[PDB]
Amino acid sequence: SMVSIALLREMFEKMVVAKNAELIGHYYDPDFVMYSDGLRQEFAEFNEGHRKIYASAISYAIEYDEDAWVQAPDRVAGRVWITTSRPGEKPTRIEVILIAAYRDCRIHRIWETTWPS
Amino acid sequence: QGPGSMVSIALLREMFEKMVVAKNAELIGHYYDPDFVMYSDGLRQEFAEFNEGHRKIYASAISYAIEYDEDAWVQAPDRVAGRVWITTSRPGEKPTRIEVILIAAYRDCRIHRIWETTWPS
Ligand code: NA
Repeated sequence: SMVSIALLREMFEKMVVAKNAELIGHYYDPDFVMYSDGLRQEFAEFNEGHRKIYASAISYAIEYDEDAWVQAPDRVAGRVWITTSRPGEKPTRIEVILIAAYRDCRIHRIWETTWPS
Repeated sequence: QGPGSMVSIALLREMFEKMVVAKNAELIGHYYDPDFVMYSDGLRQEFAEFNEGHRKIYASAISYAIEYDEDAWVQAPDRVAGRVWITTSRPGEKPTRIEVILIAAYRDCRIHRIWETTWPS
């Protein structure tokens, strides 16, 4: 496989599912910018926002549409379902189509849209 | 690998320009395979419905404009991902701008699958 897809999947497992905010600076470049559903967020705000939510009672599960992966040098696109659970609530499933571009094996840009928003 | 396997960005752009912006329904079967399926914001649509629906809308007063995020492309053999904005206008209505992130898988230079999500929905 290509390096980018493997790193993206590792980030989703070890950072997101594990809610490990100490790995944000491991997987994401200091100049990272996220574009998501009309919002633009640079590294510092992405980092602080994820530190706060990972400290909450939420939990995450992640799965992928294997048929949708696109992989190229320093780039990957995929179709991801993120299922979020909170104590006392029904889980909610969000579909994300995302493009990730890497610099020196860290995520430098993500562009994503989600359904529902 | 055939020549078309490495030019999916160019093929997708040509489809947006000559099929969508030009509203040319005769090119639907040229750019899309008969077993094409679209997934868009949770809806699945097959070729027959995609074709008939676009034949009807292209005969209407709608117009389309396309903007590309030229920094967001991913290109691999028989595959492309990108980020575009589609703005649609109708007489007497404010234009509507939709961001689309899409993945297209090709087979023999025709689109076989699209998976996309949009903002707003
Ligand atoms: Na074009």
